[PDB]
Amino acid sequence: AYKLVLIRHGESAWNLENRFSGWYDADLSPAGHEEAKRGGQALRDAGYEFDICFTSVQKRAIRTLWTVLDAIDQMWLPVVRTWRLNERHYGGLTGLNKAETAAKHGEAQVKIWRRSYDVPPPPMEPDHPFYSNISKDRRYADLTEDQLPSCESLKDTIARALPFWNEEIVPQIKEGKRVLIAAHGNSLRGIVKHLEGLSEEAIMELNLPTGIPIVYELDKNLKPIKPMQFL
Amino acid sequence: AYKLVLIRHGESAWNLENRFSGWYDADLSPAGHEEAKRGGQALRDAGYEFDICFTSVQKRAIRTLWTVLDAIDQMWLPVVRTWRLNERHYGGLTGLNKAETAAKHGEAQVKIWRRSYDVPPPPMEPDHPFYSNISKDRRYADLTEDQLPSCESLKDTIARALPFWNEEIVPQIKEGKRVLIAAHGNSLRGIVKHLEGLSEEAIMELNLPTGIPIVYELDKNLKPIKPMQFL
Ligand SMILES: *S(=O)(=O)c1cccc(S(=O)(=O)Nc2cc(C3=CCCC3)ccc2C(=O)OC)c1
Ligand SMILES: *S(=O)(=O)c1cccc(S(=O)(=O)Nc2cc(C3=CCCC3)ccc2C(=O)OC)c1
Ligand SMILES: [Cl-]
Repeated sequence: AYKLVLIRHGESAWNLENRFSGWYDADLSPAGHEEAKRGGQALRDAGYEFDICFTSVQKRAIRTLWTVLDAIDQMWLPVVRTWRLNERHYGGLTGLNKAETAAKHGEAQVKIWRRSYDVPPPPMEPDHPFYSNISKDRRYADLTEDQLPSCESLKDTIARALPFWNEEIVPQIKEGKRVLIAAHGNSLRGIVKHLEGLSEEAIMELNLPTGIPIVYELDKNLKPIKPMQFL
Repeated sequence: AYKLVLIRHGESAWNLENRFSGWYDADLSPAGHEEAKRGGQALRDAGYEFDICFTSVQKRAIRTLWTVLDAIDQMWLPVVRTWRLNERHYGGLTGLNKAETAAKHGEAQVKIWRRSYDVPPPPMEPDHPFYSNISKDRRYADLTEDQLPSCESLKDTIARALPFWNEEIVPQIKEGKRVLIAAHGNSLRGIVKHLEGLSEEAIMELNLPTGIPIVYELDKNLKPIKPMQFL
């Protein structure tokens, strides 16, 4: 029955500095752009077609989608952007590199934050160097005070992604529309967890490849009939 | 006063081949892409901010928009695509150059089609080389038999563009959303004609520059308080 394709964007400008990006609107790096080109070419070679695309409000996912649509000659497709598909919000860690994070927060907290499904990093406070840049960005002006995160656990990220999946994407799939979702590793983890009924342990061990189309075949109940395949 | 900005795309691949494009989905030329970059930088330098963008389903306009959004750091804006902002459908002239057009159709008809507001070019028939490429493109699959043009006069083009202006663009302007329209000379002519109440001869004498932001200041009735100005 249904065919669904996911793609995770590749490397960003702040990956080049080993800095936590989260909601900071870092562009794709040159390598990340190349990855998006390769994924688009793989979809082209296999003859994939879509009817609607979903992405975040972060340019590294948007640019990945743009690159894929260019490659498959489907630049005319409707595109829907939502903050709900944004990368996980890395709170006060935003902008820090690994050494600054270890020095400021210590080895024990970092290990907990890294391995935990439901413990968030510290909040991004108003004196944070990127607070004005992110929390006062006008693209989030329509979020409620409670919807705008100061930080997110993976559980938090999944919890604000799945309402968009249920309310906006699932109805498209059930109408037979061929959906492409270009987003971020942690927002895509929420969709995979829901589709496959994966455990918290399993989803935290799932590292979706970047720039590689992830293909699902779904039955009438949107249940996968086979494991995810990589193009 | 509301601020509305229009931009017309620049040179296409088929401009360099001196071929009538119409609904053929020709990409920008490199020079047309650079034009869009300069228009984007002019908007950047003037500090322009938008809230929603409209474009056609033709990549030469979509790419112009993409380039402007990149230049002004507003890739996160919602984008709506519609066939109703497409270039005029040049019918059977699609793909021909000036000499082939004159030979097949004669100087008298060419003069009429070029200076006329309401006489369409010949229809694109099912044996036309680009018939399947345009008329059976699935991006138009939702148009009714009656809506799918085989050709368009300027009057026809304006007649299917202004319903989109009223259906989707006017409601945004009324809510105070700052609109950017990236489209084609003849579909933008429909908006200019409507806004300033120009005659058929005036709109046909008006040549909108490519790559130059065109700025309207509109009163509460969406009526221009002064004529369009170039940035
Ligand atoms: S996230 O998926 O967008 C992201 C960004 C940057 C690095 C990583 S990592 O590969 O998982 N390494 C890592 C993650 C963390 C986390 C704290 C909050 C949640 C995740 C801490 C430390 C490290 C690291 O590698 O230590 C040196 C994931
Ligand atoms: S149109 O605005 O997209 C377009 C494309 C290419 C060339 C022109 S032109 O400069 O106006 N010359 C031209 C136009 C036409 C038309 C037939 C249908 C509507 C317009 C016919 C002939 C010529 C030409 O210059 O013949 C010498 C516009
Ligand atoms: Cl877009």
